[PDB]
Amino acid sequence: LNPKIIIFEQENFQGHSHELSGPCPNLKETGMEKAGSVLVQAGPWVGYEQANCKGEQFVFEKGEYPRWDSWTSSRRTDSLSSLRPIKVD
Amino acid sequence: LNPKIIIFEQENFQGHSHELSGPCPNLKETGMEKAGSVLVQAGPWVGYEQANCKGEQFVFEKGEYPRWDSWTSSRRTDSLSSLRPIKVD
Repeated sequence: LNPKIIIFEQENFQGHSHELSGPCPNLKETGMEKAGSVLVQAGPWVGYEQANCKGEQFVFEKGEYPRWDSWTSSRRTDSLSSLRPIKVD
Repeated sequence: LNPKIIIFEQENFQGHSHELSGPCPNLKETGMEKAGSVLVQAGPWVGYEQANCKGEQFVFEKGEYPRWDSWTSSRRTDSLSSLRPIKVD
């Protein structure tokens, strides 16, 4: 329907924000320096460690993710370089 | 509404199968020795490397995943220990 996702550069939803409503192969194009926290208004979305949907995957469901360890439990990285709405059904 | 996913003991949908329609914290409880391939009838789902939905995530959407390199575009590991439907809306 209307997928809406917002990335804040610092944890706890602080700093500059970047909104998406569709796929983004390279988050750097939004000016995002780094992913600090995520707000999902409408999802679900799948984020990727690297650009163009590569590397570790992370699921973003409607709700809040105030810190990197809120969206990953693999303990690998807080890197988030690409995002896309997840195909429903 | 009605999630449905099937895990095959081997790739190309060969060998024993194990059907799920809801969260499963430990795939070995279905008798699955290994996740050779995956078939998603109604998704999306998210699989985890470790039990109890912990560790690296892998998104499975409606469609077919014939081999261990169809969901984890990296030969990091083949282990799949838990799965759950992804929350919609």
